[PDB]
Amino acid sequence: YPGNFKITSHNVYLFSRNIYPNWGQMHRADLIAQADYMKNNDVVILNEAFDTSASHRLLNNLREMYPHQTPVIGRSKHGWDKTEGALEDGGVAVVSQWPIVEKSQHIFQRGGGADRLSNKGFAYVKIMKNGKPYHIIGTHTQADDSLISKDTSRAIRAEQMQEIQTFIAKKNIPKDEIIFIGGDLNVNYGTDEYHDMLKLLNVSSPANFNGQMATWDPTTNSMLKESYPKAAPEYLDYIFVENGHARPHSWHNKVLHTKSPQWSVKSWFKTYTYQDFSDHYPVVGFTD
Repeated sequence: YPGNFKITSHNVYLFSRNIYPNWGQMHRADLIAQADYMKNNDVVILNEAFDTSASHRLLNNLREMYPHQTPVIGRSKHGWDKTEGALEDGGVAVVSQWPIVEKSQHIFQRGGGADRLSNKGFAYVKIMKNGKPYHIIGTHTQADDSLISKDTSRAIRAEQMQEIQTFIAKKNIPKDEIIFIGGDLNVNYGTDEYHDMLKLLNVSSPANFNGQMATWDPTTNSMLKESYPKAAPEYLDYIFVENGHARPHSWHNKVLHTKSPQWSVKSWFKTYTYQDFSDHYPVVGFTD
């Protein structure tokens, strides 16, 4: 204990097809669920599963491997043990090959810019694996927005990180049980804000961490080459172990740069062809 526990987190970039109809959402819901990186996990955390149909499709495709699932947060009170804490849901779901004995959602109380149009938050699950409990918080926090200052987006993320810690404190989870916190934290590795995030979530950097990677990379990602070709690569997606609770000897993160099969979309008269599952790369968290 925790043993050979493995979590993959992927911000899958499934925006509303009503607003962004031509980004391959329905097809990528198949490609992602068929990909090797989605196999052999204990738990999978999804982010940006916003589009109603594509997200339903993806979660459905994932049922074979991961039958125990939460709803996407911020849709309604249905399918949750508890709800606490907008054109759109929060885009976060958690799926498991292991039974879920508790699941609740918490919608963030602060938000800024375009993020105010979505019920962003976090999902909490308690799963049982072979007689042993595992606690997983999946989340997707406030982004930097052109129309809000970086001080403002930093403050909002700091408040949202506190929402997570307040929930964990209130939960009174036994210290001999492990808590994971993962998803797109929207804090770039190795910055002052990264330092502070460690304190606010009460976590440490995974072992032998390689930050030279980028989980959001316009220099390599075919979808970002189109939309943000000039932006600097960032490292934004993490899976952490909480420090006040049980820990493995070794906890690691690895960014997976795997390309998807080629896929194409049309907009007006023109064909656009891509080879990525999402604009973010998936991250795998594992004990050594």
